[PDB]
Amino acid sequence: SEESQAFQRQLTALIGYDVTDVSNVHDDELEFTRRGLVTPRMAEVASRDPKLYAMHPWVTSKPLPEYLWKKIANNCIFIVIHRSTTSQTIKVSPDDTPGAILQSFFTDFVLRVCGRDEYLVGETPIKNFQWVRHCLKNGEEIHVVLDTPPDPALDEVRKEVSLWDCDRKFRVKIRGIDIPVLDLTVFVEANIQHGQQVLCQRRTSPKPFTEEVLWNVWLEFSIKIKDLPKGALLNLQIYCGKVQLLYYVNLLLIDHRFLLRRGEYVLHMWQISSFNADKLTSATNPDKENSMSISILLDNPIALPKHMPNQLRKQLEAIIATDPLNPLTAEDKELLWHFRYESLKHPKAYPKLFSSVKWGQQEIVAKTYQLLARREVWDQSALDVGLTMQLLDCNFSDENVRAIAVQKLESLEDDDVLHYLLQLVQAVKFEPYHDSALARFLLKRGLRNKRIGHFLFWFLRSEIAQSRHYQQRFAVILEAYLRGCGTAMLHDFTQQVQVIEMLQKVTLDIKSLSADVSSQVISQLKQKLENLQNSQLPESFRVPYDPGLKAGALAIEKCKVMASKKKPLWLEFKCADPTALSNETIGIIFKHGDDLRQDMLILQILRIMESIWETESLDLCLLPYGCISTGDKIGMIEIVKDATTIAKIQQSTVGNTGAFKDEVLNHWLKEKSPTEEKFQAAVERFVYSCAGYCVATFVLGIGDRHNDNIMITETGNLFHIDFGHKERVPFVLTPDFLFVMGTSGKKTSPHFQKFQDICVKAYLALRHHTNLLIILFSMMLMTGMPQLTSKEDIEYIRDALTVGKNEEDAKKYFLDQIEVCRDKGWTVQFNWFL
Ligand SMILES: COc1ccc(Nc2ncc(CN3CCN(S(C)(=O)=O)CC3)cc2-c2nc(C)nc(N)n2)cn1
Repeated sequence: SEESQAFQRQLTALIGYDVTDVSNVHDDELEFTRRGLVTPRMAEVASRDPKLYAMHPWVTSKPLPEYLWKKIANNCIFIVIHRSTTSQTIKVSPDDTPGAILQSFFTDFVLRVCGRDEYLVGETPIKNFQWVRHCLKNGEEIHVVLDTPPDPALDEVRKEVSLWDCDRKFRVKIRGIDIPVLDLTVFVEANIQHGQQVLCQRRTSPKPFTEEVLWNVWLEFSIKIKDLPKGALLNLQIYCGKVQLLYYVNLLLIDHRFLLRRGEYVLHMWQISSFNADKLTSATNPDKENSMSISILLDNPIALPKHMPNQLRKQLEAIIATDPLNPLTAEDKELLWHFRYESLKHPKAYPKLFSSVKWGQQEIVAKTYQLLARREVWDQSALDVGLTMQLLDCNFSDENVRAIAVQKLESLEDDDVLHYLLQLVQAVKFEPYHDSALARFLLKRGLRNKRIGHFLFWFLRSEIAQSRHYQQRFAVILEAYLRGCGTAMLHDFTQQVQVIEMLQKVTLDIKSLSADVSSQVISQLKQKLENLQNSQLPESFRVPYDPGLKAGALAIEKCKVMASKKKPLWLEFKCADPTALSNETIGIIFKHGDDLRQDMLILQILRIMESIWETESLDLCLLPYGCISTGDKIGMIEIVKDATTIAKIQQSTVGNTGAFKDEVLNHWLKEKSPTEEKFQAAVERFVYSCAGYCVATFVLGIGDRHNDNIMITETGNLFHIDFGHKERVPFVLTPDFLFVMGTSGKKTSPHFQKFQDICVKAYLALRHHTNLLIILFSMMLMTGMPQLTSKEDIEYIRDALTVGKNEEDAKKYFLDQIEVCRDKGWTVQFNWFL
């Protein structure tokens, strides 16, 4: 109907890509994927409890850490409950279920966290609600309101010849290449591929490079048609010449219906700007009028069916015992495959084991599926995310192998999904087909949970906007999601897209008026911001990086354009919630010109490090602020309240010179403390903050930073910013940081001795997750950071995390690192000036 068509116009606007479109396809896969996702969509929409879905109790089921236990008033917490305005505080024990606390009060209505769309409902103890764990973390009082539970009717949705019996060698005709606009010899290269593994390869003869080049030649491969494994790609590449890769493109050999690929294809190609997610894509270049294209012929009803010695033991164990960046040699691979069944008893052998399979060999693949048919130990094992992630990366392309990882993901609690969601979304870039267990998993987990679903939207939306390589796929996943989240959430997303689009318009305009930063330009900002205040910016919108917060009208006076050379918008909003117990504005930086996905990744890895540290009862008070990529080169950043940079603290005392002074920071910290209890706690928070950032930035290899890119709160919380962008330094430990701790150049201190004692505990704790961090780091680089995609860059983290080396020796490596920051002093900061 037409009702279905205005709604399609709406979905398209929410995604920021026209799904129904067919200008950039060469088959029906994306359309097949839309239909195939209807079932998982509906099966989740129908089965989800409408009551718990409307209130999304953000609950964890982890042990409440040792650091938050011994910060309690004897198994009792104070919850302040609010009627109209006035309130009654109630004593409550960590085990008191929410519905039972209502009985404790009444001596149906629901509890909603004052100021937020966050509910304390369902059958979990209150110590298992993240909001509560946050209040304790930041030593604060749990304020809640007696509210009427939201109507689940708002969540309602608008109801809508066998291949193995073929011994032919694989051939492909290269008709030629056409380039609209342009002397050096050119050739086409053709690969049969599975993952990264090039199974078989063929070049053509080099011809003179002109607007059109024709070959009309058959390329016979040595691989047989029956040996082609599902997921196999034809990778066509074009070099010229000591040569250079110019354009590349890919084609699935076995399509989504299990059929061998036949007929004519006129594929549009991508240009090189090297492990890249993009280099694996089944998508062809949309830019018809500017791009190179290859023309090919396939002629081969062909569908695929659906079917020890002590030293060796030691050699095998040592192979299982290595990191995921250690290259397996031929001896290793031949050993793993032979001792296949021993290797299946060890969950950690799996990544290595399935990297030992020869996929260009039908009967070996068959044997591998028999091996998966008998995977009892894997199916029973206690889930490791690091092992699971390893099997969803680029090294694996077999749908069944990848499906054993997704299987393990099914058992993740919703809280743990949010922790890994970003990388899981990125992991979709390694799936051969648009419809996969993983896609379905994300699809349903987002549909089951309003929070996961919120972030899924922005994660996918972000990729759709700044990746031609995967927009089509993600777009199909997002449409499938939005068709299930419900009119309630669809309307939230709408307002949010409305706001960021309006803001971008203002940003683009203001950027043009500048060159440094004027003050009359700020008047033109405040001008156009008022122009939007009535028509037609919606009263209130959810904050993309913090979906609990509803932001209302702008604080126009407080809005400015930043001193940066990409002119970000410093913005502040009223909180739209009348029940909000404060008057603090919501501070958002709105930035155009940088692709923020990179900052997203680092900050997410930072949250992972936190949760890792929670398992070891540590807490290092990092500030991984909100950061959402919302469009093509636009996003928003959470402004951390009461925070100034290190550089500005120097730029104010010493002056705009550069002759830095040690004392300045401690004095700065003292001028901001009401008591000595509030100064030492502030110094204490600096002891962790700094130690947290020191460790983390060193492992990630982003430690060496300009001191204007490090900020501090007035409560002692140090934190790095702007992960967007000669002799070296590991991290940033300056004589002013060391002053706060006590040291004066070459001494020790009551706190400094604790600094190293917290750093090492932190460094070694991350080291217990070497595998996970390695795979996170690599996926970060492969899917999010194309500027640094060499093997040299990934092998940094092997050195940084000191693989193989035992604990005590690695401790000494880290202690040496701190003792390089002592040696270097200020020669780091100083050198940036010119
Ligand atoms: C990835 O892009 C960005 C951009 C900005 C930030 N954050 C900040 N960047 C710079 C500053 C320093 N700033 C200089 C300009 N002046 S001015 C006169 O133009 O208003 C304000 C202070 C601060 C931040 C920043 N970042 C966060 C996350 N919080 C806070 N409080 N501050 C992080 N990432």
